[PDB]
Amino acid sequence: PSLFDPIRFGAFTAKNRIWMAPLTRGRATRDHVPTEIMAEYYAQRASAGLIISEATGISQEGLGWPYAPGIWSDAQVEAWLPITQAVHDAGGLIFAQLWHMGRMVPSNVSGMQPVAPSASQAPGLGHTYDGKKPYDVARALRLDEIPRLLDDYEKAARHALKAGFDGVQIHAANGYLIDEFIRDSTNHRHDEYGGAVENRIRLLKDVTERVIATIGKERTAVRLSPNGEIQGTVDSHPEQVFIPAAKMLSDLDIAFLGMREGAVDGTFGKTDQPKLSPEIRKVFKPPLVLNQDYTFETAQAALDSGVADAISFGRPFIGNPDLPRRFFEKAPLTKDVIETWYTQTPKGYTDYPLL
Ligand SMILES: Cc1cc2nc3c(=O)[nH]c(=O)nc-3n(C[C@H](O)[C@H](O)[C@H](O)COP(=O)(O)O)c2cc1C
Ligand SMILES: NC(=O)c1cccnc1
Ligand SMILES: [K+]
Ligand code: NA
Repeated sequence: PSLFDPIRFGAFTAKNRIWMAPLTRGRATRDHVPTEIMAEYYAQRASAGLIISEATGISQEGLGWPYAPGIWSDAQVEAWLPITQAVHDAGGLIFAQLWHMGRMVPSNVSGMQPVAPSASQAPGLGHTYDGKKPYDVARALRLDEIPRLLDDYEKAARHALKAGFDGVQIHAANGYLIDEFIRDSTNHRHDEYGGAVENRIRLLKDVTERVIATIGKERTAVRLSPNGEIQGTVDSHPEQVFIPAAKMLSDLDIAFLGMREGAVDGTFGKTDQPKLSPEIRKVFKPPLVLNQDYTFETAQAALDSGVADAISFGRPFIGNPDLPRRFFEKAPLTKDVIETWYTQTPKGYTDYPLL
């Protein structure tokens, strides 16, 4: 397959195999309501086969990123309409990334204590509405709270359809809530959601089954990050836990699995925990979309091997609205301005020229 060849996935055909990775940009409101400028931003990049949205909070409890959007309220759904409309006018497809940040939710943002599989304090400093602050002490989510959490995911997934998204991708990477349950450095639970591999993927499983029951498998995607430590989340033997995860996901027949894979020389994830896509390819039958550090040449190499069906691009899409065109034209890629990744205005957001 050619990077430029269409791909069938779920209920859809993407126009190409050059996809937009989920990118948190912070151009929504303090109260996590999307804004008009986000529509232009996404429209510019509609040549992406699929745009995966920036991470979108499923509830205030799960949303701790300042000026990131949520999707739990009616006013949020309404504000998303112009964004999805724009994408579909430009002929493109967009999935919503559904986001529970777990232990990484700053109380300055959510207003409450963050929840996690297990009690702990995330290392580091979180972005807030008054500067960086260190993270709070999370509480271990009670077994009797999992029914609620699932309803939070259900509401969010239906709200995504109302907002005009083609479907959802469940954020289960990068050290946020689901990924904390999966990995043995963060999951120290004694009940049916911790200890054994099947217990550790149990939240992933039930949240996936609840989304599938709400909006159909053909609109339901998952993100994982099985290799390399991130935000104090790592597993001691990731092959033991992520391969069974990938097989459980494949049996549900989700629309695609996206994964960000760290590398020894990785620039958004550095690690010698090796990449598990080769082993995950063998158990995961639906489309497998690989990410992190791909060039045009390495992305097509991955397609040529069959290990990837598509590749998402992150920072390249930030400064290169029309990446696919720049690829085939052999046009230099504009470099993204790191300082403006997460500021609040149009500068370094919608002001990168197209070709
Ligand atoms: C500014 C920025 C924002 C990001 N936001 C998200 C996000 O909302 N959800 C997510 O899963 N990953 C996010 N990521 C990780 C990226 O999707 C991607 O995995 C990373 O950019 C590596 O891919 P690349 O080398 O193609 O850029 C983000 C990365 C960057 C640099
Ligand atoms: N999921 C992620 O890794 C991420 C990174 C930065 C901002 N938002 C989300
Ligand atoms: K941080
Ligand atoms: Na639309």
